[PDB]
Amino acid sequence: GSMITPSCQKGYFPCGNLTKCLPRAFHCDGKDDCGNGADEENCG
Ligand SMILES: [Ca+2]
Repeated sequence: GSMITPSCQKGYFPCGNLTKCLPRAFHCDGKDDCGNGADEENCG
């Protein structure tokens, strides 16, 4: 049993597993926003 949850609010979202939070505009901007390989998703 493993039910992990995020640690961010509003349009912002947690950097996958990291403790970083990206803006809502991150949604398909043009390039990486996090740097770990998580925010890249949600854009193909
Ligand atoms: Ca991105």
